[PDB]
Amino acid sequence: MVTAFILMVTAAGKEREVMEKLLAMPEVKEAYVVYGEYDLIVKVETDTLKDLDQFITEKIRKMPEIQMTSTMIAILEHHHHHH
Amino acid sequence: MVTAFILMVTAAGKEREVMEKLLAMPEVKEAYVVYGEYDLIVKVETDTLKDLDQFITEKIRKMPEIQMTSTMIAILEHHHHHH
Ligand SMILES: [K+]
Ligand SMILES: [K+]
Repeated sequence: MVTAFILMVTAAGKEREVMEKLLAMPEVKEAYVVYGEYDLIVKVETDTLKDLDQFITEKIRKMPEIQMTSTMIAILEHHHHHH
Repeated sequence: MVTAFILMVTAAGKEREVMEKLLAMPEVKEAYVVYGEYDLIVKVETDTLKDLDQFITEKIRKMPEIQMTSTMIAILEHHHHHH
């Protein structure tokens, strides 16, 4: 599984809008509007790296309200070499 | 209760050592080794902001392996209207 924590800057006044639009997506497990250097921190989980890159490409990158991002990934695979 | 995510830059090779020392702390609820702008992400809950401030500037300094932190205070999250 791949977990991504994405820090985001949004357009002014669109923080909650972005938070809820993201939470309506199945891949988004948690989301927080925050006070700090960024406006939100969002937790995403996908089965594969391919799934995460597709999620970012079709969802995140096509939401004009999201203006800046910083992505962090944790890959948790207990059998990465089991093929 | 205050909820926050502390993003950390750590010296290389000390992530898990620090992660385990962090997870053992009562304030620390979740910790993840990650790849990206930061090396470690930790979710903390404290009674007050003053407590969070002391954790960030005093407790974290007990681990010099942690070189930089940026903290995001949650002001809205996924339990809004959903609790
Ligand atoms: K969701
Ligand atoms: K703990």
